[PDB]
Amino acid sequence: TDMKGIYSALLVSFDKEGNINEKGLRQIIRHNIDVCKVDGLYVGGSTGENFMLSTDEKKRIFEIAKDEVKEEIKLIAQVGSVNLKEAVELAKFTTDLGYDAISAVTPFYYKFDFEEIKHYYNTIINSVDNRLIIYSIPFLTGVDMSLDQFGELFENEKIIGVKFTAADFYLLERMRKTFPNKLIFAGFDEMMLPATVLGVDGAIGSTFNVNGVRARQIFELTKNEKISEALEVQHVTNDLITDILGNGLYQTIKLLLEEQGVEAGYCRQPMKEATDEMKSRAKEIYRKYF
Amino acid sequence: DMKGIYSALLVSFDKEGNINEKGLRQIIRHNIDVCKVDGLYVGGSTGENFMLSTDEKKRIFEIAKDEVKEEIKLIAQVGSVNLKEAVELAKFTTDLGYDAISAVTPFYYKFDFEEIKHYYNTIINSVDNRLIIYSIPFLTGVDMSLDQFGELFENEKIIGVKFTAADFYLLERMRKTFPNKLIFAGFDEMMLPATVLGVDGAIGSTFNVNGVRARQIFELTKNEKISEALEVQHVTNDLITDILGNGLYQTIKLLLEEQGVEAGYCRQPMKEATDEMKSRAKEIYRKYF
Amino acid sequence: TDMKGIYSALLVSFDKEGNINEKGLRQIIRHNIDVCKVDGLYVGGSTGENFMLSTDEKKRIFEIAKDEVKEEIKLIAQVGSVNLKEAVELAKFTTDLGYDAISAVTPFYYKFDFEEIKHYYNTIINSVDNRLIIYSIPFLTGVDMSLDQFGELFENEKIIGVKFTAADFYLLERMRKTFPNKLIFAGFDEMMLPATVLGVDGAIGSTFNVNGVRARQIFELTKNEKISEALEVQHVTNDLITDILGNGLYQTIKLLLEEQGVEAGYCRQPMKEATDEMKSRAKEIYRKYF
Amino acid sequence: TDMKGIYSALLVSFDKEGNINEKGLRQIIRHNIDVCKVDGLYVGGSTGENFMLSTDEKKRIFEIAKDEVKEEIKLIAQVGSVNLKEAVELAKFTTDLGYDAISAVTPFYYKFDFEEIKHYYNTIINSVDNRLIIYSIPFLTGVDMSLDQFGELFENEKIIGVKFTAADFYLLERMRKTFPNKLIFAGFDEMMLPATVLGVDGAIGSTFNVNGVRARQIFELTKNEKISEALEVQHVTNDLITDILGNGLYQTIKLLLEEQGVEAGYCRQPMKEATDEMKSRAKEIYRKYF
Ligand SMILES: CC(=O)N[C@H](C=O)[C@@H](O)[C@H](O)[C@H](O)CO
Repeated sequence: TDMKGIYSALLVSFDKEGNINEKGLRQIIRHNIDVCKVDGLYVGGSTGENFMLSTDEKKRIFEIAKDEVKEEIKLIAQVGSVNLKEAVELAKFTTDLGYDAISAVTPFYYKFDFEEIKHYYNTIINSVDNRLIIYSIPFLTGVDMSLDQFGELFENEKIIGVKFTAADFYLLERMRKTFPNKLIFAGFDEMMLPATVLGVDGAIGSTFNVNGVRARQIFELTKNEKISEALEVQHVTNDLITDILGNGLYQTIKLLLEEQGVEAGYCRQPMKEATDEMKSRAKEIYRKYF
Repeated sequence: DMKGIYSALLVSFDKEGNINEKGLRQIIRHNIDVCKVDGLYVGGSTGENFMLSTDEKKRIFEIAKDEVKEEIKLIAQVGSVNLKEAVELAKFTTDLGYDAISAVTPFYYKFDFEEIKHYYNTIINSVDNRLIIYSIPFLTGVDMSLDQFGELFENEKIIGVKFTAADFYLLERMRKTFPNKLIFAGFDEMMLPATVLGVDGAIGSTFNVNGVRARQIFELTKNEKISEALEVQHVTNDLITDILGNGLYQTIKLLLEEQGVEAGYCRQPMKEATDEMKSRAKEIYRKYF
Repeated sequence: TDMKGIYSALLVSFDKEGNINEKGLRQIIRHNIDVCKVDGLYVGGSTGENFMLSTDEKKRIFEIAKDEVKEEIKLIAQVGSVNLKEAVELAKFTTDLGYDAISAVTPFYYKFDFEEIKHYYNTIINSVDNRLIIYSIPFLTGVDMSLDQFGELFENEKIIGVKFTAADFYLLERMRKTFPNKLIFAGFDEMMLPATVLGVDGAIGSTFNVNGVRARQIFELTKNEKISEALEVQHVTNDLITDILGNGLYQTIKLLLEEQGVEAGYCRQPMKEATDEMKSRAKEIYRKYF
Repeated sequence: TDMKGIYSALLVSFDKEGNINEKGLRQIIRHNIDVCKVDGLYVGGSTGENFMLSTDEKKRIFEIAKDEVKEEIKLIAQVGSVNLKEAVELAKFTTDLGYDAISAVTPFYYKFDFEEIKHYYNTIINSVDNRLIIYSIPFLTGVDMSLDQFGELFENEKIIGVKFTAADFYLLERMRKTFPNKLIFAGFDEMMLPATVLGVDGAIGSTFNVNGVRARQIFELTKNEKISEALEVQHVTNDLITDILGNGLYQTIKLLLEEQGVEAGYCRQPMKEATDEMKSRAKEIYRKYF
């Protein structure tokens, strides 16, 4: 399966008790496919509140997404974890479900050296008949890998690409040039335009759950070299992202979906519950950009 | 009373990464009988806690309690990015008889102060126990202020904090401002300066093998024998430096193995000790023990 | 004078004793005008090793630059430093010499709050009849200005722009959209293409002293929407920048200039004199990209 | 001259326009000697606002300090800066004046490596018949050298010590143990007690300009192992430092001096001036601790 394209980092619906709301999750999935019209879904990433869930919950979500999607669009499973045993188990689980590729965040919390990180990735991908995408996001893990390290990881032909969610466009350009045969995904929604001109093969973002159409436009307009128009869409997109971040990122995106009849529900505690003020702000945000 | 020296309990894992109960019980016995610490801090970073499944975490808590019984004090670190898991673990360890629980600041996601406060309140209000705050900016990237620490202490069931910041200015301020809260030093290599500033004890990974020297540092300081305490800290830091340069958790386990304690391996992706690491560990053992 | 365009952050020539080489300095200047074809020069910047020079040396440099350039190209004078009195004196000196605009880096070393930084800029520009460009460079200063703070500075109609040398494209995009009437200069040579797509009004770079032609191609191809081409020029540019950084930034740029027929000379101590290995490496870099 | 003990990082008095106020400087000096009774003065440091001054001004201050002090107490001259040429010049000037030792901060702004930092220190000390103390400042310069390099620097027998103005107590302890034959000075006023417990040979602080008596008590009492007694003094001193820090460090220390008849004058812009409110607050601090 060709993995290039726009992927929404799937959000998950939870009830007030923190339990998964399958009805709501399937509505979020339907929204992304039918309305946002994205090329695929990145399941189990940060946006899905993955690291706040139990292994059983992660697996349940993986099942629901595969089931609801069927074979309509591509699916990437983020199976990374500080627990390498769990990562391998999730890798096998998602591979057996039929996910088109897997992805793994660099092991965090503890301070692993490159030899250990390489062991982590190889152990995961060598345990399954699938393809792996490296997930960096130095912003949250604190793990900043160099070009030569990535080059050593890319040694493995099953490690087909990387999701770069760092603000280093120098390294991004260097990776594009050095690894012309690997896939490079942008993970920073508010910087999609400058990433696309550097040659990324697609994008994976949390805001695509509600802004998938514009996000696709920024990408396609740039590939068509209509930079002026692409910039304008990025400007509008960033006005939206700025308002969302100021009102609480995940809570606001979920409230935007609720406005459209998608029961995205609550966020997992300790992520705060939306106040009446955040709710009112969400409505104004919706009226301004949708 | 919870004051004193606590070893952040290391766990014995085998080649496959599985818990080795026999080895774990030997590590516990070594800490009590040889290191002579006042208690164990179970489920912390040192125990490789965050690389484990909830089931394994629970087994370790039960084994530790069973082996220790009432011999020394026990604090269970139940913190997690998964608040539901933390609550389950807080209840489980409270039912087991743990003297207190502790919780690292939720990490990975960037939670604001309001959310961190809810996190802590949710955990301790769920059980009939007492809570110690675990603040480790070095691994989590979260550093609070004196004012914030104050709002948290509004919950009477939060009785203290494990300090792991190199900011002794903050430590000095907190000691005088909250003389009724427990403050634990979490940086083995800076135990002496922490003790002179009033910490009520220490929680460290190196005490698994260096508990006697750790106690001397603490007690000498309390008795104003600062010069002698500094010398013990010098030798202790020579050891800590060798261990850090040779692989922290792996080397402590090798040092225990040298004494017949089956401490075993660390869970992958933490590397297995190479031959060079094993040889170095023998040199280290000969020089400091 | 319209200040849009490509500016070379002028390097200065020094002998082995660390004394200014006037002929060399004039050759660098002439090289930028006649060979690099830049729109102007940014004099007194970090690249000119400004902060390692005495106030009198700074003045001689400003005089030589103006005398040599005359009116052929535009001139921007960086007059900032930790010493404000010196800054105000230099703003006067350069304004009287006829510099088209002045620039001022955020005061560093000490931790000045925003009010102090704001007064620093107003004091400087209000002291003369000129226009000022802000110079952030958070990479070497540690000062991180927010969008709102930039808005406070831009209140002064004489503060016409900013040299953005921080790799935060989110803030850059926000700046472009929020201040459409101000000039925004890119200060990251290795990220020229992505910055240009975000609408910058030009670029001020240290590598333009030897790579002015490609820099212009990147900027112009981009403005013409020929992105595939721009990316290829940026790839070669970054291969060069990568080699330069690995061999010693300033030393290698001067050695490259030497190979271009310019007596760039030595860097001032404690910046190391190029070793034999560095010298043969610089010549390899020369044969490779020039 | 043995250089152990308490040293006030000499504050400098300036007039409205920022020019040196020699009458105020000599009064500050006399205060440090006669009232604070310090072991010596550290001239040309950050506290002296040195890095906001020109070479000529730095020279005048060194002359003023030497002339006013005569031989009553020890003097250390900080001659470091980004410009090595100025450093050597000041090292010679100061040695001719009879300063007991010189000090040099690690060159900042630019990102120098160890080899260059080494050449910098050796060049300075090999040029004069004096002794050198290394100045770190990891907080303002961002230079955090390791134990192995410091060891290399100390290979030169005329490099007698180092000034630790960073709370890294692990490195401090390592330095003490590794170099029992070198001097180590604590540069963090609020943590001089735990630093003394770790074996420092003295302290260099900005608050000693007005709190030299308590500072000496803390140092000596801790040296004598009278911890509980040293702690009592540290309790009050840190309450004092907290009030000073909250009202404006340099401004408040100068206001506390004025309360005692010392015309400490202004601070050098862009540093904010002392307001009526800061004056009122400083008066309360004065009544509470003096
Ligand atoms: C190892 C290193 O520090 N850099 C890598 C080159 O080898 C790449 O990441 C690029 O050179 C990059 O520009 C700097 O990291």
